[PDB]
Amino acid sequence: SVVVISQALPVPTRIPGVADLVGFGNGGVYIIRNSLLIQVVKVINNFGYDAGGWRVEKHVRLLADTTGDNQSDVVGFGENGVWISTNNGNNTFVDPPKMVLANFAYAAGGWRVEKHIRFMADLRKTGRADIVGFGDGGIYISRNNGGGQFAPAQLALNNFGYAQGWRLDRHLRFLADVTGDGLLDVVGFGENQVYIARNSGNGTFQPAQAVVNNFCIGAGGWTISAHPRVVADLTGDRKADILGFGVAGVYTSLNNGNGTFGAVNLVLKDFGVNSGWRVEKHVRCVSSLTNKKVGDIIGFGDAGVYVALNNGNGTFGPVKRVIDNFGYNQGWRVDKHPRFVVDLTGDGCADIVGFGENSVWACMNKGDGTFGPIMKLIDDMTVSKGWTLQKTVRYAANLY
Ligand SMILES: C[Se][C@@H]1O[C@H](CO)[C@@H](O)[C@H](O)[C@H]1NC(C)=O
Ligand SMILES: C[Se][C@@H]1O[C@H](CO)[C@@H](O)[C@H](O)[C@H]1NC(C)=O
Ligand SMILES: C[Se][C@@H]1O[C@H](CO)[C@@H](O)[C@H](O)[C@H]1NC(C)=O
Ligand SMILES: C[Se][C@@H]1O[C@H](CO)[C@@H](O)[C@H](O)[C@H]1NC(C)=O
Ligand SMILES: C[Se][C@@H]1O[C@H](CO)[C@@H](O)[C@H](O)[C@H]1NC(C)=O
Ligand SMILES: [Ca+2]
Ligand SMILES: [Ca+2]
Repeated sequence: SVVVISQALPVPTRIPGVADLVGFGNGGVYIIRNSLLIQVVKVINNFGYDAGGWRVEKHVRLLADTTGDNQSDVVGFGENGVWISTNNGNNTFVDPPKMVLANFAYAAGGWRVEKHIRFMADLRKTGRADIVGFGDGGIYISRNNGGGQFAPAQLALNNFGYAQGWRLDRHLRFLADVTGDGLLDVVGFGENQVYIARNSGNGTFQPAQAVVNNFCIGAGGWTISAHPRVVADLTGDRKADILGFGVAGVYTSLNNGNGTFGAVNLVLKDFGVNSGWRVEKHVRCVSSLTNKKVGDIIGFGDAGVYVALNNGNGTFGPVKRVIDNFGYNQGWRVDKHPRFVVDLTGDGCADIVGFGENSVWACMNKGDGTFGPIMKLIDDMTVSKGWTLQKTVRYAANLY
C-alpha cells in the first residue's frame, strides 16, 4: 500500500518493509533494529521528557529522511525551533541535534498541539522531507534545500488552517496521493465536505475542491470521538480512497482515478458503533495484509484481532478473528499499549506489533491475511519499564 500521512500515524512505514521500533523515552531516543539481533540501543540523549524537557502537550517528535539517503532522521519541533539528529548509517545518530529553523514551535510562530498539525514530507520529489504545517493562515512549508538548509516558511495554500475554521475536535487532515502522480495531496474532512487540494510539486497546493458531502461532522454526523476515518488505496492503482468506521459499519467512497470521488456506500456491517466498536476501547486500521496490495481492514476488538480481507476492488470478505490476543479482554488499553499494523518481515503483508504492559509482542502475517503465533520481542519500551503515553512517544519506523 501507499504513503499516507495522518494525524494518528504521522510516521508512515513502507510496504514491503522490515520496520524498526523507535521510542522517545524519558531519557532520550532508543531504537530496536529489526534484525537477527534484537536489543534496545540508546542513540540520543535528547528529545526526552527528562532529556531536554520534551512534552507531548507542547512539542512534536517524528522520524523522516531529511537528506535523501533513505535513512530516517530524528526531527523534533521543540520549544523554539526545529531540531534534527541525522542518521549516521550504523545504528547511531548525531547527538546533539542541530536547530535547522526557528519556526513551527511553541515559542517560534506560536504553534500549538491543540490547534495545529506538523508533519515532515517529501512534497517536491527531491528525495528529502520538507517541513509541512497546518497553522493559522493555512498550510506552511519550509523547503529542505539539502545540507541541513531549510528555507524560511512560506504559505503553500490559504486553506486547511485554523483561520479557515479547521479544528482538531471536528475535522481531519491527511497527506495522500489522490491523482496518481506520486505527489502527496491534501485530503481534509471539514465541516460539511471532504476536500482535496492537488500538490503542484513546487511547494504549493491548488485551490481546495470539495469532493464528498459525507464523512463529516455536518455531513452524516461523523464525530472524532465515535467515527474514525482513514485514507488508503482500496483498489491497487496507488490512488487513495476514503474509508470510514461509522455507526452501521464501514463506508467507502472510491476515487474515480483523478481525485474526484464516487458515491458513498456501506460496504461492511461490522467495525462500527452498532457492532460495539469504541474509540476508547479499540484500534481500527487499514493496511495491506495480502499479495493483492490493497487496503484490508484490521480491528483490535474485545476478544482479539479481527480482519476483513479486500477482494481487490474495495469489497470485503467475512470478518475473522485471526489472533486471540492484543484485545481489550486480554488487558490491552488504548491509553497504555500502542499497537501497530506494519510489515516486519519484508514480504509486503503487514504484521502486528504491540507494546504491552511488560513486553513488546509481535505476530507475523503468514502471507495471506492469516497469522501465526505471538512472539516476544523484548522486555522494554513498556509500562513496567517506565513508558507511558503521557510522557513518551513510540513508533514503528523504517530507519533503513
Ligand atoms: C531551551 Se529549549 C532546549 O534546548 C536544549 C539545548 O539548549 C535542547 O537540548 C533541548 O532539546 C531543548 N528542548 C526543547 C523542548 O526544545
Ligand atoms: C510559519 Se509561522 C506563521 O507565520 C505567519 C506569518 O509568517 C503567521 O501569521 C502565523 O500565525 C504563524 N503561525 C502559525 C501557527 O501559523
Ligand atoms: C463553511 Se466550512 C469552510 O468552507 C470554505 C469554502 O468551501 C473552505 O474553504 C473551508 O476550508 C471550510 N472549512 C471547514 C472547516 O470545513
Ligand atoms: C445516521 Se448514520 C449516517 O447514515 C447515512 C445514510 O443514512 C450515511 O450517509 C452517513 O455516512 C452515516 N453516518 C455515520 C456516522 O455512520
Ligand atoms: C462481543 Se465483541 C464482537 O464479536 C463479534 C463476533 O463474535 C465481532 O464480529 C464484533 O465485531 C466484535 N466487536 C468488538 C468490539 O470486539
Ligand atoms: Ca498527487
Ligand atoms: Ca510481513
